[PDB]
Amino acid sequence: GHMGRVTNQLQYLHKVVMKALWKHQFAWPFRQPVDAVKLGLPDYHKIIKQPMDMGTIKRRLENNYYWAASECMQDFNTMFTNCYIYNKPTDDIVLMAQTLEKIFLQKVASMPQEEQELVVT
Ligand SMILES: Cc1noc(C)c1-c1cc(C(N)=O)c2c(c1)c1ccc(C(=O)N3C[C@@H](C)O[C@@H](C)C3)cc1n2CC1CC1
Repeated sequence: GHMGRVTNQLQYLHKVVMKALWKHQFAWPFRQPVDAVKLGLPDYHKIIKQPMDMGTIKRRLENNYYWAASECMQDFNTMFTNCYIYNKPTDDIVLMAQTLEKIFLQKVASMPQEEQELVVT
């Protein structure tokens, strides 16, 4: 019971935002879902109810899964927040998320302000 589309903001999130974040030095733990068995975190899925990662976001952008840019921005917010709330403040993963979230926020500030659907053939 869901469908997506191509908007100017969603295209910006794919072509500008995801391009800057995907290739970053600190992106590698965020490129695929948190593997709690590999990491030895048996409480992860008890605490985190909505896991999210950049690989899922990228795939969703490529397959036009989102109806609006706000849904994609929520996925980014969830991914960063999951990381901060679950982990210890002294874990380096926290600083890696902080570095990427700062880039994310700056790019969102430069996004075209009004959401419009595009005709993409
Ligand atoms: C994100 C995130 N939020 O909370 C946590 C915890 C995470 C989060 C998520 C993942 C994941 N996606 O499963 C994850 C890590 C942290 C993580 C930390 C360290 C190492 C590690 O020790 N390495 C790998 C490095 C390439 O080389 C070293 C030599 C050894 C692997 C890790 N992975 C595995 C991923 C590479 C596939």
